Amino acid sequence: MVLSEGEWQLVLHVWAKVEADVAGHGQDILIRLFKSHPETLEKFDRFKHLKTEAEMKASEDLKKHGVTVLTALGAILKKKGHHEAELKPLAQSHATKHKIPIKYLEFWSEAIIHVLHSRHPGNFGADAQGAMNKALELFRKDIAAKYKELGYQG
Ligand code: HEM
Repeated sequence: MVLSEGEWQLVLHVWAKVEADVAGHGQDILIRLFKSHPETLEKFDRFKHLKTEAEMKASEDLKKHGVTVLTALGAILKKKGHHEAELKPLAQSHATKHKIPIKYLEFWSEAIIHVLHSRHPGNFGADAQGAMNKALELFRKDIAAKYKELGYQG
C-alpha cells in the first residue's frame, strides 16, 4: 500500500500540532492505552506498579518514555513511507526483547487516533483520520513483515 502526497500532507499537518507539546501528547496516549487495554501495562516492568491514572500522570518516568516513543514515531512518519532503516531496530527490540504482539500494536494505533481526535478536532476530520489510519496501518504491516523475518509470530 502507498499513501498519496495529499494523504501524507494531512498526516504531517496534524503531527505539526502534536509537536507543539510532545510530552503532553505522549502522556495522554500512553495513559489512554493502559486504560483501554490494561493487559498492555503488564509488558512494562518499569510501569507495572502504577495503580491509578493519578499515579500515571505524576510519573516522570512515564512522561519520559512518552517523549521517546512519539519522537521515534515522528521520525518514521516524516520519512513518508521510506522508513526501512528506522523500522529495523524497532522491530527487533519489540519482537525479541520486549515481545510485543501485533495485536498490541493495533491497540496502540487506536490510542493515538483517540487522543488526536480529542485534542485536534479541527485538524482531524474524517479525511485526516483516514489518512492517519492508513499511515499507521502501513507501519503495522511493515513491522509485521519484519517480525516474521526475525522469527516472531506477532
Ligand atoms: C508505534 C509503535 C511503537 C513505537 C514507535 C515504540 C517505540 C519504542 C521506543 C523508541 C522504545 C525505546 C527503544 C527500544 O527499546 O526499542 C520502546 C521501548 C519499549 N516499548 Fe515500544 N513502541 C511502540 C509500541 C509499543 C507497544 C504497543 C508496546 C507494548 C504495549 C511497547 C512496549 C515497549 C517496551 C516494554 C519498551 C521498553 C520500555 C522500558 O523498559 O524502558 N511499545 N518503544
